[PDB]
Amino acid sequence: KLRWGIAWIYSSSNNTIITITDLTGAETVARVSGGMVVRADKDKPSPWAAMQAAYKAAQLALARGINAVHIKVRGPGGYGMKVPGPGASAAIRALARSGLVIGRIEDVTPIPHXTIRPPSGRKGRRV
RNA sequence: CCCGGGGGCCGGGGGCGAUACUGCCGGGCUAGGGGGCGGGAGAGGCCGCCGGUACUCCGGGGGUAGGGGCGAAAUCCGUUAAU
Ligand SMILES: [Mg+2]
Ligand SMILES: [Mg+2]
Ligand SMILES: [Mg+2]
Repeated sequence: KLRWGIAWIYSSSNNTIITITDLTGAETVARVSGGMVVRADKDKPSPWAAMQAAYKAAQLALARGINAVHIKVRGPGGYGMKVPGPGASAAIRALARSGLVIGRIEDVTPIPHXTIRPPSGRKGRRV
């Protein structure tokens, strides 16, 4: 039998965070961040960091019962970057190799339907 | 240079003529303008009510120990449970 769940990915430009939950999302089976499996701060948003963090979390997911999951990839949406960072693709690649059965893949980046004033003033982030 | 004569010295007033244009008075028009009627267009304004995601914070549940940020860090947030 297949027990289903959700692989939530947070792929910003500074890290990557993979929490695996049940279908309702109320219960977390595994959660690994990039810095949790990476030697230094500079290597957190690397795809290599995601690929280790992806396989490390999914290994716990299989050990704790979960055997098939969907993937919901996201970036920091709204007043930030509206697409997943440079580690989300590597994260899902290690997910497929981990033995999990893959369901649907969705982008759930929170899109503002207008917005709020974002940082960095008005001249820009180099002036 | 002096003498003689004509003109001008840009104007004022008088009389007699013309009425093309301007002016005034009278009559009449609709071409400029304004006032209308009809169906539509418009982030035009003021007021009232409602919504959409996003965000931040607060309360509770899951789960450990990182998160955040950078060129790289650090400050900072986090073991009174964070992301
Ligand atoms: Mg500034
Ligand atoms: Mg003379
Ligand atoms: Mg004289």
